[PDB]
Amino acid sequence: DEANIETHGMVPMNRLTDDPRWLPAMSERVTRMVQRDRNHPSVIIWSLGNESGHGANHDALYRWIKSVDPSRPVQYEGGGADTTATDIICPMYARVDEDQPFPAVPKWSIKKWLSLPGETRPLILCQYAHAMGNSLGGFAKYWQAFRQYPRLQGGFVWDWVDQSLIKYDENGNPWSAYGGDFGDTPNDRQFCMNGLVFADRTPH
Amino acid sequence: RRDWENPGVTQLNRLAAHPPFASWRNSEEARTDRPSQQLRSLNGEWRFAWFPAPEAVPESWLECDLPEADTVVVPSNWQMHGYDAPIYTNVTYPITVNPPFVPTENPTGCYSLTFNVDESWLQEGQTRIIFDGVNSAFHLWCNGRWVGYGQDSRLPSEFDLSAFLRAGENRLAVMVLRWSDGSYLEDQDMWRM
Amino acid sequence: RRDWENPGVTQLNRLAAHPPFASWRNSEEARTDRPSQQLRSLNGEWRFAWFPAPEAVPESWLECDLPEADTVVVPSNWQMHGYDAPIYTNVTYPITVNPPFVPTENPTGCYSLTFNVDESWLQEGQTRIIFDGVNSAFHLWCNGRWVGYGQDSRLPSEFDLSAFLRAGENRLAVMVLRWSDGSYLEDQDMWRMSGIFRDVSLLHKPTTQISDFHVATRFNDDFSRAVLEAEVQMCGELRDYLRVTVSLWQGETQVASGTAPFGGEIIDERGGYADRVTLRLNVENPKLWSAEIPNLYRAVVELHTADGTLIEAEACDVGFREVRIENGLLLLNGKPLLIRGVNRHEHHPLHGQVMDEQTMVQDILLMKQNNFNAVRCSHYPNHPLWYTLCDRYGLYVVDEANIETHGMVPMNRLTDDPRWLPAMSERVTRMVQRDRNHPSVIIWSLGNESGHGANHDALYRWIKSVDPSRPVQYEGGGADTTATDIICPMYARVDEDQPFPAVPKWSIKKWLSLPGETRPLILCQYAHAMGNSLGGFAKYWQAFRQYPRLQGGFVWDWVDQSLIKYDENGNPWSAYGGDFGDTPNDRQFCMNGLVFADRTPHPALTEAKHQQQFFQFRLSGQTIEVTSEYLFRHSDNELLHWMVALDGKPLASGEVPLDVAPQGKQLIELPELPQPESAGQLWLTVRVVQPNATAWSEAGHISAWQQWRLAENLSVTLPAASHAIPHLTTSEMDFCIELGNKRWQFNRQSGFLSQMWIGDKKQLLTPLRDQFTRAPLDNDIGVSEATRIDPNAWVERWKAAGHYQAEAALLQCTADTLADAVLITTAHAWQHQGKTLFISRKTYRIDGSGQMAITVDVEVASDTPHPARIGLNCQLAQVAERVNWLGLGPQENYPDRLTAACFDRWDLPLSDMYTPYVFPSENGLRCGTRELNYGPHQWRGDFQFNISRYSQQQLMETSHRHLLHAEEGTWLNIDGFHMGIGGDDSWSPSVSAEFQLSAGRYHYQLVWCQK
Ligand SMILES: O=[N+]([O-])c1ccc(O[C@@H]2O[C@H](CO)[C@H](O)[C@H](O)[C@H]2O)cc1
Ligand SMILES: O=[N+]([O-])c1ccc(O[C@@H]2O[C@H](CO)[C@H](O)[C@H](O)[C@H]2O)cc1
Ligand SMILES: [Mg+2]
Ligand SMILES: [Mg+2]
Ligand SMILES: [Mg+2]
Ligand SMILES: [Mg+2]
Ligand SMILES: [Mg+2]
Ligand SMILES: [Mg+2]
Ligand SMILES: [Mg+2]
Ligand code: NA
Ligand code: NA
Ligand code: NA
Ligand code: NA
Ligand code: NA
Ligand code: NA
Repeated sequence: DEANIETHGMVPMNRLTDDPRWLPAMSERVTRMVQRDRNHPSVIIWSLGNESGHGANHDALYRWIKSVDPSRPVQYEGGGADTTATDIICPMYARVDEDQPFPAVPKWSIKKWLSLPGETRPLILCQYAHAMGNSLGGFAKYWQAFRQYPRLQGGFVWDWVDQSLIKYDENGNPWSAYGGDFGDTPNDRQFCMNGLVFADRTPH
Repeated sequence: RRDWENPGVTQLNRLAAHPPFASWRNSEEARTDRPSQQLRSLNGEWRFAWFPAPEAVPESWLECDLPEADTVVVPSNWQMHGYDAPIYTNVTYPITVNPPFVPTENPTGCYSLTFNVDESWLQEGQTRIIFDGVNSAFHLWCNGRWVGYGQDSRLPSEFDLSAFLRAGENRLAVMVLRWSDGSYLEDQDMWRM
Repeated sequence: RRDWENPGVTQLNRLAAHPPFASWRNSEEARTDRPSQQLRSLNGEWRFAWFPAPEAVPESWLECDLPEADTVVVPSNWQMHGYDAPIYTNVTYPITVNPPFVPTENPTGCYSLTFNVDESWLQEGQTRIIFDGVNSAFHLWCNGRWVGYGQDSRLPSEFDLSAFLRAGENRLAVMVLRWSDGSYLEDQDMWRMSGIFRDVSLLHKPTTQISDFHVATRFNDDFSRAVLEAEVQMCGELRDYLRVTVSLWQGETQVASGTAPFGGEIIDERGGYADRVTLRLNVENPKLWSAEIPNLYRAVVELHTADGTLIEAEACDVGFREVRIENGLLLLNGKPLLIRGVNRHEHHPLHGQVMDEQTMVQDILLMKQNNFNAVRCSHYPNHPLWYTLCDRYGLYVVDEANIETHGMVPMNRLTDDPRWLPAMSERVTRMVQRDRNHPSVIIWSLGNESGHGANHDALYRWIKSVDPSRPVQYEGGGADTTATDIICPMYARVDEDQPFPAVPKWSIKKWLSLPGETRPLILCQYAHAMGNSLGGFAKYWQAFRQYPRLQGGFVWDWVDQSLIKYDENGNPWSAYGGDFGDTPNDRQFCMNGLVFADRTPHPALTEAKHQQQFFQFRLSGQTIEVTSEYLFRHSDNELLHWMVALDGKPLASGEVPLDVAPQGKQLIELPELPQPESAGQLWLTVRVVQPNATAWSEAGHISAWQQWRLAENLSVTLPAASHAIPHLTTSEMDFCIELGNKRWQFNRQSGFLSQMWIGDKKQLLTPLRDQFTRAPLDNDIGVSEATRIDPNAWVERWKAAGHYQAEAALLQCTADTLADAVLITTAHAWQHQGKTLFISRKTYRIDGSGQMAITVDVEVASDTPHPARIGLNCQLAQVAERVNWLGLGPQENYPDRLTAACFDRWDLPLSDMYTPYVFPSENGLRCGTRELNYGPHQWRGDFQFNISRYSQQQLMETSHRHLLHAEEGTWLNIDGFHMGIGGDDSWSPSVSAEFQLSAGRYHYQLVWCQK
């Protein structure tokens, strides 16, 4: 269960999440979620949101949850996937064997990440294998690694369903539309369709 | 007050959050998760008018239905009814980055509902309204009197309407802003509705 | 909007918090910290009107001066101007508890000021107004237009007035609410006041400006190298020609300097902060800051163009020091601290909560002179200057967020509520943003007495995350929760556990070792100095020096919060709770300081100075071993003085230079000394004197002392046979003894000495009778009240047992003549409700020498509460100018608070023998006395005594010192034994067993003669 906090388009990404003036608004997004959903057994992990860098507001909120509900781990991927605001190493799109050493927030091979000096946490990717169009090449490589390494405990594929929307042609027939098809601009075109299933639930 | 351009105000008069309630008055119903007579749905046909900015909404709407409004189903996203375009942007925000401000042309959906309340609900106890999801911020009035305000498009906003309703017909008016300072915290890679 | 009843709205239009700015436009003025033309004070004469509620405020006020207004000085608390009464309540809130609402009747102070603003300030840049302190919430208008709103009475609120001002005459209007939802977080034990009580200023900044800066100092392992890192942020248009230079000065020498354009390193996938830059300066062999030697450098941050044109400069004092907790010990510069601290409220008896530099400096000097090295800001961020003074004079500071919700039930009702997390967060975050560059701040605190809630844990982590350089502490919830890096209890005792449910207060020695515990322990409050108190203070210091992890504490507290009131005649007097018609109130609980409100010391201050001494001593033969407890300096401004005296008469003395390294020792051999000429006890006294004046002490200051008994030669010299033999005259009602021109009369029905004459002059106004009670101290009363008796308090146990009502019943009174003397023998019982409480058996032996030897043997029933004292008392007919005694002194001392007193011959004016505690009680005792002289009388023995113009009866019946009146004559209380005074707290019996009069049978003897 994940708080409704994402500030991906800020530069740098944690510009708001490291600003105390934004701690109140973020706090309500985390606290009101926990107060509503904490009795559901299906929720096993709380998340602080997504792609909002790593700011001190995150560490404050991670601790609040750990204090009010010790029954479930807290994870959060921003700022490099292994910061002080996460009980689980939870990268997005880290590869199985190939490192991608970006500055500041490298995305290590998952096998290598588990054993970096001093690391001991489990690793479960928050997002992996981007199912956009004809894709999922290399899927089996993740599963072979998850079964061989105890601490590689899986992941969440990106993602379930295409976000295509229906439009109708001049003859009234329906067709699947993506970014820019409503006159929207700027737009990110077909990047809104990354699912294992089509928007009507037919499988890819 | 332009509360939708102030991250220090994310709500006004909102009740505390809590787990799902239904206020059953029979324990067997609560055991079996049967419908509760104390939890009524207001889903269905509502009145709706679109405006390009909150400054364009006429004061008359607070007190009476706008003849120009249409009748539409709620819950809904107004883009899906054709009133304006949904936007698909991944990382770049759909509005200029200048927190906590938003565009002055800020699509405003004016929703209203005339509905009945039995006196039995008003003679004793508390009657609250629950909006499970309103995107992205809104003000609420009941029988022309302002009730409160809320942000966070993905959690319920609840308000005590006990002192605002009367037996019989009542009218709610909800002014929904497309953009607000809460939009700075809602930059997920998905259609912006 | 009623924003003052909505914790979700703590401000509107307020600018971000930041460290102290002055917008200098000359770098040298920034380097020297001189007044800046761009920072103006708006302090002075303002207009003011009081209203009973914001609804009563006229709209005309926004536009123009209300004719009914008065002209008053600002800063001020409007209660100190007599507009409404200040309220003294300790825990119970001063308003009904119904968060987040406040009373409809809510005193509103309407302040306004008409002032000029230069066009130069408006033609370019930003002009903001800064309110350093507004209690408790306020709205601001400028030229009739609304600007904004603010809460948190203890941090500055700032607003941009650029668009609201016009060149020339402008008018500000500030509507201040006494009560607001902020009040729920401001329930500290102090007077509840309101108003614009800190400075109001105008700051002009350029549009392109320094908006924040953080300075850090990290070191290598032996502190021989440091890196100064300064992160600087800007606001305004970024341009490639912009630059920041940070330069570091040691006095007039430039130590280091670095310049860079804006553009920080990559932070995450979206890049870095193009509006910030970090300068790193290397510093070799830095001079380190500590409270022992507060070495400071000056950091100057200049915002300028590449061509060299200055835009503005900001600056701060920098102290190179590292604070860290390692292996269970709080270290400063790698050495473990011993905190000799005190909590200090911001209080002035005439100005209320308004602070001025002179009072601050006075407090600092008294602190340092009394061997304090640290201060806790109980319980809110202080006026800005305080930190400047602590940085420069050298005091370690605990900076504490303004959050206290003591009166909630349970105490964490709001702090465990997420809806109050935002309001609490602003009180912590804005304090850190303001004060993080001050070196004197070594520990952050999350507030006080607010239980332990999840909001604390969230804020504890926030601080740890933004400022790893300082530990975080917090006492609520049991003192050792997950929101504290230090075990920091209040009033936990040294050896005695107080196992309260849920939040027990363990003995501090035991607390350190509880299963799994490893943190250091520093009491955030200990030894409650209310009234005649500080009993047992030495017990804490012996434990702090023996246990490495016991690192000291902050005494409760510095200064009494009494306020001045004026009588019919216009003369001033010290007032406490209830004296302004405030009710409910907590009476004298607002006076708990080591000093009176006017800064005169209470006798307890000396005890604190001695136990907090930085030099310890031992003696072995002719050798004195001096050990230094300084961590960083050698004793380069100290010499040792020593003196050997017999019964007060100096026989030998000298001086020796002290050269002791920090934590080192120096052995000093005393010279062999000649045998003494007469009988008696020889005493050695040593004192550490600082020959040179310092920034906080005068030349000659005594910083430490210690005494020891050396040889004693007992007197075996047979007196010398009296010239005459006293005569006994027996009558039905009296036994009279005559010797020379002296006569003594013992009444046969009372069994006491009723009169004594020297010639024809009577010496007594009241007979000499045993006394087993004392006018109750604040510690004996505790929280007991007539209206709500605490049967466990000492005074109630004594009352209930009949100690104050028991009357002497005669058992025996006989007289015998011996070869050279007359002997009177008496026996009395004191009873109550048929119970014998005490039996006093005495002999009075009057000899040819005119001396009267009194032997007293008392029995005290085992089941009665142990008595306050076992002594005699009388009202002497005459009054004399001085009191001279051979015993401990010179100041007041009690059995459990006498370590600072020295055995010597003392001589003071009679009034110095009375301690004017605001709430009167037993006072002025001196213990360990072998001889007392007053007028022609001399008493010899081994006793404790007090002497003054006030009876114990009067003291006990009088609740304010200004209402005491000198009785005829002089009341003398001479005790064989006196109970300790206690003080670990002032609400539960705190006199340690070893200071209770529980022996059952007591003996003492005195000789009364004439001199
Ligand atoms: O190439 N880029 O610059 C780039 C930048 C950001 C990207 O963000 C990625 O986009 C994905 C698109 O479906 C998902 O939203 C994912 O959560 C996000 O990390 C992906 C690529
Ligand atoms: O006896 N009580 O019920 C009682 C309750 C609360 C008490 O609080 C104590 O009061 C002191 C008085 O100066 C200080 O304010 C101290 O911070 C507080 O703990 C003290 C006694
Ligand atoms: Mg595009
Ligand atoms: Mg808002
Ligand atoms: Mg009707
Ligand atoms: Mg994203
Ligand atoms: Mg408020
Ligand atoms: Mg308190
Ligand atoms: Mg009272
Ligand atoms: Na595995
Ligand atoms: Na996508
Ligand atoms: Na110690
Ligand atoms: Na007090
Ligand atoms: Na010296
Ligand atoms: Na008294």
